[PDB]
Amino acid sequence: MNIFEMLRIDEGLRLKIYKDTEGYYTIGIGHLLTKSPSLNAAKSELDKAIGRNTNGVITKDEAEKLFNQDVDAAVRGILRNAKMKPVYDSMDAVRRAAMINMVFQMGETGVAGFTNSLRMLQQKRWDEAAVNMAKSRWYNQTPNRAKRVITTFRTGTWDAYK
Ligand SMILES: [Cl-]
Ligand SMILES: [Cl-]
Repeated sequence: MNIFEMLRIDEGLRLKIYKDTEGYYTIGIGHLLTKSPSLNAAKSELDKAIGRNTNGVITKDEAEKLFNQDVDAAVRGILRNAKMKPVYDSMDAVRRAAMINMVFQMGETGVAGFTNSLRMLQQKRWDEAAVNMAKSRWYNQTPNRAKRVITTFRTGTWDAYK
């Protein structure tokens, strides 16, 4: 297991524009197109990202291409963030992957609001962090996913994904 397989499990793959769990237009492996209610606006953001006239449909390869870029951008966002970087740098490889999944889902912005859990992770107080993270809108809205990521931080293993 690795970050790619982990996220491919959490996000799925869809080759046609769809609405995510918050109703925003998305495509591929959890790649958000736009927060606008407009389908047109989304199809336009899609064409710009792919560099062709897609008509709201992409190929698997294109999906995978967006996905690579999006994983990259997530990691780089963490590295560039003064509050996150030292957390991330303090952890083992499995737990870092859990942190990337969160940022991928919620953005740096969303993640950076778990200050208290981040400080607990940095101290390696796993069980406490796990409990604090569960007190969030994130856990309430996408509980099965949130549990999978929370167990990953808690244990340092991939068990929630097998
Ligand atoms: Cl893009
Ligand atoms: Cl869920």
